[PDB]
Amino acid sequence: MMMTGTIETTGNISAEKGGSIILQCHLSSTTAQVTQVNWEQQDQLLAICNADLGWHISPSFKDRVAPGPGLGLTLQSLTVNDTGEYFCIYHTYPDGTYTGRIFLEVLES
Repeated sequence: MMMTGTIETTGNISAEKGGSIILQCHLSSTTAQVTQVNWEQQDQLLAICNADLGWHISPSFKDRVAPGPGLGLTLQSLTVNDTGEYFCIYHTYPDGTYTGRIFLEVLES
């Protein structure tokens, strides 16, 4: 029997400019305690949450990235430039780190 689990997501996204959308992950098939969540792109931290810090998001992203719902994020004022891979990284005890991936496509149409 598996002691560890898997990380599920809100799907790969097709969106239009100017819209808002929710990104979210969740653990499954493990009882591990989530101690931290990081939302990232390749070498960029968009948001972090843990008991000590609460939510922190860089002031450079404050108009684009909002915390929640839950351990997820809400992206605002989507642009074509937002297109790419987003990662939710969960630190957990005792299992360790799980990483989920969401691909976002933002279109002109």
